[PDB]
Amino acid sequence: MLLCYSCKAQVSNEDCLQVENCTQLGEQCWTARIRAVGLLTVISKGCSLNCVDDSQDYYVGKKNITCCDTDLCNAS
Repeated sequence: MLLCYSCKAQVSNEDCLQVENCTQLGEQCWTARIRAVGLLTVISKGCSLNCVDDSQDYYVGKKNITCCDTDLCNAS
């Protein structure tokens, strides 16, 4: 089992400090960054098998998802 943070629809990093362990080994974690024309910025992360090393075909524009196979890789 891999350990990664878990903060959906969050804009405050100070609050994004909830580390949770995944279900089973093999699953990968990813971090999404949302930054609109304004200043507001959200942060999301997930954990599953379906995690493309690089999301270029989709998940782009405003929200970019970055895959990673490291413990607490979605810490930042």
